[PDB]
Amino acid sequence: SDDLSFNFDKFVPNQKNIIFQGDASVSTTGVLQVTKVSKPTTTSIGRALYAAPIQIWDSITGKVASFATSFSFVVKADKSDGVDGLAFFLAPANSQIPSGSSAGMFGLFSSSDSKSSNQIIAVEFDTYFGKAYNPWDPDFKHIGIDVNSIKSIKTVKWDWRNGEVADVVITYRAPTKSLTVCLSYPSDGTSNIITASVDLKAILPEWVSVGFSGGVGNAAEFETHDVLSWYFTSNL
Amino acid sequence: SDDLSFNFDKFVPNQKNIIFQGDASVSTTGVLQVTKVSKPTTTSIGRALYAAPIQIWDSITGKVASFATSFSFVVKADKSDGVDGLAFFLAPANSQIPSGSSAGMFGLFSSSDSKSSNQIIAVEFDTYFGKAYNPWDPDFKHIGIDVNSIKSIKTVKWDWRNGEVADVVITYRAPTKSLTVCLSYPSDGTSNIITASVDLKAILPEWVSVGFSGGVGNAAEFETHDVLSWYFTSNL
Amino acid sequence: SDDLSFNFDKFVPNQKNIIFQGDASVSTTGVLQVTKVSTTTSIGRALYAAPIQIWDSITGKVASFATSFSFVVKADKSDGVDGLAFFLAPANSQIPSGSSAGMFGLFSSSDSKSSNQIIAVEFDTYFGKAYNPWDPDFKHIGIDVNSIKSIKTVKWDWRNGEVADVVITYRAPTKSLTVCLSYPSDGTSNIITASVDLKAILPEWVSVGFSGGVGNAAEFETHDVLSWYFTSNL
Amino acid sequence: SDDLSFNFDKFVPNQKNIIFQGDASVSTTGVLQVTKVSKPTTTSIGRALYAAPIQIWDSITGKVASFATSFSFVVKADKSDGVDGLAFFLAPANSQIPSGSSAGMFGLFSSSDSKSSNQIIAVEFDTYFGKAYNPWDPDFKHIGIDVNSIKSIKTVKWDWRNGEVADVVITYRAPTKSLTVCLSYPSDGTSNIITASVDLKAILPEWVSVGFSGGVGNAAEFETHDVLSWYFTSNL
Ligand SMILES: C[C@@H]1O[C@@H](O[C@H]2[C@H](O[C@H]3[C@H](O)[C@@H](O)[C@H](O)O[C@@H]3CO)O[C@H](CO)[C@H](O)[C@@H]2O)[C@@H](O)[C@H](O)[C@@H]1O
Ligand SMILES: C[C@@H]1O[C@@H](O[C@@H]2[C@@H](O)[C@@H](O)[C@@H](CO)O[C@H]2O)[C@@H](O)[C@H](O)[C@@H]1O
Ligand SMILES: C[C@@H]1O[C@@H](O[C@@H]2[C@@H](O)[C@@H](O)[C@@H](CO)O[C@H]2O)[C@@H](O)[C@H](O)[C@@H]1O
Ligand SMILES: C[C@@H]1O[C@@H](O[C@@H]2[C@@H](O)[C@@H](O)[C@@H](CO)O[C@H]2O)[C@@H](O)[C@H](O)[C@@H]1O
Ligand SMILES: *[C@@H]1O[C@H](CO)[C@@H](O)[C@H](O)[C@H]1NC(C)=O
Ligand SMILES: *[C@@H]1O[C@H](CO)[C@@H](O)[C@H](O)[C@H]1NC(C)=O
Ligand SMILES: *[C@@H]1O[C@H](CO)[C@@H](O)[C@H](O)[C@H]1NC(C)=O
Ligand SMILES: *[C@@H]1O[C@H](CO)[C@@H](O)[C@H](O)[C@H]1NC(C)=O
Ligand SMILES: [Ca+2]
Ligand SMILES: [Ca+2]
Ligand SMILES: [Ca+2]
Ligand SMILES: [Ca+2]
Ligand SMILES: [Mn+2]
Ligand SMILES: [Mn+2]
Ligand SMILES: [Mn+2]
Ligand SMILES: [Mn+2]
Repeated sequence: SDDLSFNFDKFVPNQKNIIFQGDASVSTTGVLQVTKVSKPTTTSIGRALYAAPIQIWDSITGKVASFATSFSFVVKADKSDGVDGLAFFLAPANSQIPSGSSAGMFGLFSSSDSKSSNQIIAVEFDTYFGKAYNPWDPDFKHIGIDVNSIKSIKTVKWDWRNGEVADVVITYRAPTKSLTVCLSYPSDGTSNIITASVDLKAILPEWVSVGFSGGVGNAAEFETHDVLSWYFTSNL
Repeated sequence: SDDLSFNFDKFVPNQKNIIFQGDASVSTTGVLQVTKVSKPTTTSIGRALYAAPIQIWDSITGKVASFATSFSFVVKADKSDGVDGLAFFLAPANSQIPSGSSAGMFGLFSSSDSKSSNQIIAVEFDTYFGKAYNPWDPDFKHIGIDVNSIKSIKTVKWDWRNGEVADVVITYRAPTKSLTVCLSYPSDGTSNIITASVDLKAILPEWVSVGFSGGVGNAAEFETHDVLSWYFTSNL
Repeated sequence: SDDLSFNFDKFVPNQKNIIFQGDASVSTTGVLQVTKVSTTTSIGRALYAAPIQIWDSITGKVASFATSFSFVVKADKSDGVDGLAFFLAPANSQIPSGSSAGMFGLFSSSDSKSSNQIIAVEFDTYFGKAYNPWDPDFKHIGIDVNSIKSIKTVKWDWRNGEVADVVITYRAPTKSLTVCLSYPSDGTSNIITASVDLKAILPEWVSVGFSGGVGNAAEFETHDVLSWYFTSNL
Repeated sequence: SDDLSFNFDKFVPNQKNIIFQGDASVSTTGVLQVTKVSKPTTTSIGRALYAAPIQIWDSITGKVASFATSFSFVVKADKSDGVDGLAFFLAPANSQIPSGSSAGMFGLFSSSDSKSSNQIIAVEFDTYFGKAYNPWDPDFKHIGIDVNSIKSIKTVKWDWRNGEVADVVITYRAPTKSLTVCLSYPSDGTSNIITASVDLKAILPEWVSVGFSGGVGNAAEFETHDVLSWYFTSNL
């Protein structure tokens, strides 16, 4: 069959096949809280990666992997608004959180540049877009395809629903270098979609680590970044 | 594993696990032409079903199946416009083309009513919306969720691209009765999405047949309705 | 992914994706009784409703497949007839005219006709010389290729009324067909492997399923399959 | 789908999703040599584990995982005989090679006892059975089910073929606690099978690591322990 395919219908406290970085952890209710949710709400950054690296492309053959992923998340804000967002990403194998990372950078970037050495490809669900602190962002909550920079190469208005569960399907078809993000809220039928061209071979190393990351930059505008389930499959 | 899952990366002439109805057939290039394509263009209606029925729900247990499907199609018009459209549908097991079916009805309906006995659920990619002959349609090319009637319960502007390949992902999550249609053109990054609530148990019989259908109502405004690949999986 | 893969954890009465031939049917308990249980002589076959492309003439590719199923053969006395079989036959094949129960509804005769185009794995319970002269001197598992006279057999340590788990794999690149049988009840296991070139025996499109028979109503036994997993890939 | 399922049709030098212990490594031909092969030949012990732990049972629900694995290996001896053997095993998550491990213990055991704390379940393909050094073994090359001890709870004559490729299928059906080992040589049709009852819940921790191990106890009776491919899937 395919090179790899795993599925988590629920998460268990201290799941040993998930690497936790930052404030990420799984509650006793079986939900992955990439961002810390506590009594006195605090600033936070967290990342959760699947324990084993994945071969996204082969230097011997030239083959590039096609992958698909599905997951359901909830972002619940106390007030009508929150910060900072959630992201699904592919990074160099067993990558660590960059030194001096902002919550608005989702623990994925050291700065706001477009360094080729970053080697990150992420799909952000950006809830904060204030010009004062996030000048790169557009003027609304968005879904964005990030390639080596927090300044998305393509964005789309994200009709975020507070506290509602969202179903996301992300597919990457290697032969056409097409990355599609399918988001929908079964609650009221709201749907957002976005597609972009990305050549994984040109951006990522042979072996990568996949996972989620997120952050809360200001404790006063707190919101959760909980992923409920996660399906993933790749194939060379 | 799952109750069923099949994949066709290409089609072969006279594929024996696909039932051909009407003018449907697969060319020597390995593409399923649900709608007949010929030098002297003609009116046409065709349907192609997977040879084996699928249990979409169980009366014993009450369980409803969740399914997902993926396929890539091309609709190439000679002029700047064409008719009539393509559709992915679920119909009663080993269903036959209704007597007196219009091309604008995609060979799925005998009339324009909303008869409960129809027992059809389809996702249409409607290219013709003229009021004279298709009064039920909206004022633009659309993607529509059809439930027992050609008058879609929900539609969305379909930014059709002539001759370009479109990638479609359709998921139905039984627990939330959520049907999502994800369409994208890797060519220029155009994407369309739509979601609706549908209770399969209330509309379809226990055993159904899945497939594609399409039609060309007027030979003068000819266009192709070719599906290139097809992945499908369901599970109770 | 793979060209095809289906799984039945239980069967439903009148399952519409299974073609029933002969006396085959599924009881209300959700078990596929390929052989009629009531008492009487019987022959039955059950095929998955859709044909499977076992090899491609364009590319030359041959499919590799694997199947898993659990069955029970319960005899009233200490012995029964006739057996059960998993087979691959020409697409939407029908039961041959004048078929014996000892032929499992797969063969018109006892020859080795190239035109038969059948490949089956038999779980033969009857081996009497009077009627089944081709069989060995014991209950066996046999790989059948175009003939009821197996090309290779193995003593089958059958357990009356006990559930058996079978795993059959065919690895196209080595033309290796392996049959893995085991009884979780007491740990009894039987295994057999043979070389078979599907391309040389079967047509491009085939139908897979089970068949079985009861040749003598006095030595009755059931031929019930409980579950069935199957996957193939070109 | 299932909790996990991966497949390696070939191995790449320094595969990052395989943890190498001891002398294990993958040659440039793409084969996993769990046991070191070099000229001159030397004593050796090696283990290769899939990089991510697997949840074999759940303490919350009580569920036990069913799994299946398939792999092809070759054991090529210089003379007519070799030592010591190969083994597929399940051990505590991210387990390390026990201190003072013999090659005849396959790098899985510190001693020859039956300590409950070992928490190992392995399927050995034992090529050496000499009484002088391996008194626990039977009087022939065998396949054995090991549970917390190198003294197999059940064995079977293994009709080993020098240099020939063997196909192995191992299935564990949780509901019946049935572990079956299916071995066959496509070369001449030789087949060996063995089944035993094992309760994973009673022997292994919730999270385990799966892989292969093997050893060469005496360089003078050298043989290879190469695995060519590996498929694995588990499900709770
Ligand atoms: C002590 C014993 O060691 C292994 O047994 C292997 C045996 O190793 C001997 C070796 O033959 C001898 O020259 C040396 O002096 O002592 C070693 C062990 O002390 O060699 C044979 C081949 O001739 C096999 O490889 C034996 O497996 C180990 O496997 C035993 O478990 C035990 O610890
Ligand atoms: C200096 C910046 O700090 C953070 O910016 C925060 C925003 O993301 C948001 O949380 C607002 C809410 O009012 O507070 C800001 O402090 C980082 O996210 C950003 O990247 C800069 O480092
Ligand atoms: C009476 C109607 O006939 C057909 O309508 C056609 C359209 O679908 C389209 O092909 C246009 C192109 O100019 O021609 C129409 O005749 C049916 O499709 C429709 O359902 C009505 O029966
Ligand atoms: C007349 C014969 O009937 C079947 O043979 C039976 C055997 O299979 C076995 O059941 C014995 C047990 O005594 O009874 C036989 O009747 C056919 O298989 C055979 O070909 C004959 O037609
Ligand atoms: C960003 O992270 C990398 C971590 O390796 C580091 O090299 C770089 O110095 C960091 N940025 C800053 C501003 O230090
Ligand atoms: C519409 O189609 C169904 C096909 O089964 C048929 O019963 C009905 O008679 C058809 N309508 C007309 C007007 O015949
Ligand atoms: C055997 O079966 C085939 C069925 O097509 C038939 O052609 C043949 O005549 C049958 N044998 C006899 C003796 O009739
Ligand atoms: C066996 O291995 C473990 C490794 O952690 C160790 O605790 C134990 O001491 C070893 N046995 C001997 C005899 O040292
Ligand atoms: Ca932001
Ligand atoms: Ca229309
Ligand atoms: Ca017989
Ligand atoms: Ca030994
Ligand atoms: Mn952004
Ligand atoms: Mn319409
Ligand atoms: Mn026989
Ligand atoms: Mn041993």
